[PDB]
Amino acid sequence: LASALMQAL
Ligand SMILES: *C(=O)c1ccc(-c2ccc(C(=O)OCC)cn2)nc1
Ligand SMILES: *NNC(=O)c1ccc(-c2ccc(C(N)=O)cn2)nc1
Ligand SMILES: Cc1ccc(C)cc1
Ligand SMILES: Cc1cccc(C)c1
Ligand SMILES: Cc1cccc(C)c1
Ligand SMILES: Cc1ccccc1C
Repeated sequence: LASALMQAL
């Protein structure tokens, strides 16, 4: 999950 969001950065 964290990665799914952090892809933005
Ligand atoms: C959420 O974006 C998220 C959570 C966890 C993972 C993930 C990817 C790969 C592994 C892995 O290779 O585990 C080997 C023990 C674990 N967790 N991706 C995305
Ligand atoms: N928000 N994330 C990024 O902007 C981002 C772009 C690209 C990468 C990355 C990481 C690792 C590799 C590699 N070939 O091992 C390539 N590109 N990380 C973050
Ligand atoms: C965990 C996280 C991912 C993306 C942004 C833009 C901020 C925090
Ligand atoms: C969406 C996404 C983020 C990070 C890494 C992978 C393979 C996919
Ligand atoms: C998918 C991803 C982007 C930026 C930083 C991290 C740790 C993960
Ligand atoms: C599985 C994974 C997730 C996020 C960043 C790098 C890697 C190897």
